[PDB]
Amino acid sequence: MIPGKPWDTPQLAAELERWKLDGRDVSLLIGGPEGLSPACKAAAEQSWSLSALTLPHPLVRVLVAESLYRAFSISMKLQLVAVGTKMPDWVQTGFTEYLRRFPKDMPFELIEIPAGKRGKNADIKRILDKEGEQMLAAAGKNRIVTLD
Amino acid sequence: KPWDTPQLAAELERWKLDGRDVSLLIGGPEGLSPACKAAAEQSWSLSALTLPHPLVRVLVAESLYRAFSITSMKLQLVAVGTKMPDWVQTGFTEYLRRFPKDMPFELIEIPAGKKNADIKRILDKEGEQMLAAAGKNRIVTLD
Repeated sequence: MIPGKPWDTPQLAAELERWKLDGRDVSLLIGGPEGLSPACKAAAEQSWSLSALTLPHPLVRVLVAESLYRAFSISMKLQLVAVGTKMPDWVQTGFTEYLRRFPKDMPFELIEIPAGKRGKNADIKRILDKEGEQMLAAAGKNRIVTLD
Repeated sequence: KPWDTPQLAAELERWKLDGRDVSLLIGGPEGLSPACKAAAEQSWSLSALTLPHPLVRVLVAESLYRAFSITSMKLQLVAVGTKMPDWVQTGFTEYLRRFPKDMPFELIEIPAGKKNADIKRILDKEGEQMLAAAGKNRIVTLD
């Protein structure tokens, strides 16, 4: 039972090197939502913990938008105002089309705010302040609800 | 305060009653600015949001591809093919079921089990197919 995140590049890249040199073939098993069968877990040479694989921040606004779509699915308008951290292409293309498929009578809109540069010794506090200025501008006089 | 379906469902009807339009604000990874937090009439926590299970095998495949990229052993990713969310790119399900052979590892998708009466659980049947695929390989599990 390996602690932490053994799939993370500093650990996995070194472990793959060892697996290649060992020469034996490797199977990495992932079950469904109910998990792996006891026989699979008993056969394992290494056991990694699924719970440590957390939700990437760019998907937060995706899950929230879906939550609101579902809630509207079962005059006031709602805006999701979110910082647009870059998500993977295999999500972004699908998410743009997902939003386009919403019914026209759904009073929901996603507004994405440009994410500030987070590079070499960037001042996070001022980056956050500038994102917040743009978020509050988009919200105008609406009721403000924060999710964090 | 926790973001979830029952609390969101109740709050949405409440929001209509005072009539004002509503903006839900999500910051960057480091959080919201002080001015955003000060302006909030209501605050929700996203702590209990988790990665959708079908994306687990996708993120693991990404990790494997990237680790191979910076380094006669064959590695197989043997994963139950849980249905993709509605917002993943069209054709991605098919891509994961027909993973390209020029990738540095193989992706074997176990069909997500589902009428017939028996005493085998769905995960018992999946587990039989997984151990068949794995054979005499070294086994790593993620669960």
